[PDB]
Amino acid sequence: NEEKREELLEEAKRLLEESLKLLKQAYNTPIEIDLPISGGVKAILYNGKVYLIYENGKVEEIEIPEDDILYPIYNKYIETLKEALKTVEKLQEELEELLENLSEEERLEKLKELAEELKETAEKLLKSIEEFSKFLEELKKKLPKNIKLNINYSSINLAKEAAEKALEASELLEEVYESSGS
Repeated sequence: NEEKREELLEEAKRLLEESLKLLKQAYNTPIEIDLPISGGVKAILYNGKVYLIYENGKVEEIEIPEDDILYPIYNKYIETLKEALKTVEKLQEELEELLENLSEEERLEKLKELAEELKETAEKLLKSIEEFSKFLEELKKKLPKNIKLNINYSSINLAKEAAEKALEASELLEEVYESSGS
């Protein structure tokens, strides 16, 4: 049955690599929003900064006051993504060290710890994603019928797929832990 455990562990490692990749891509991917009644201006959200890019090619970095409704939600999303990136990289390093390596029961405990932290991080990320998506959908509802907002959900979908892959890896690690501790 150790071969089954090996298959599950390597699948979890693969899913963790994929999760880290998708998380870095999501952090790199900016949130684009074609602002309305502005002469085809696009509001780009990148690294906690807001940029207006005009059709002619002008780009202005606009500082958003801490009081606007968008700043807190977007910053919470950014910070959750950043913290998830750090946590996932830490857990990846720990799982690699585990696979390389003392005490089988301690390794079972370590796998349980890894999976629990992975699950918590994935669920917090999904929670932040849901909050930000609800905010954006309400923002688009607060608009006239003719006026339409075209948002590029690339980063949000990347983050959601990454959180789901992390959850899958966590549940695979949990299967390993259960089938081994018993």
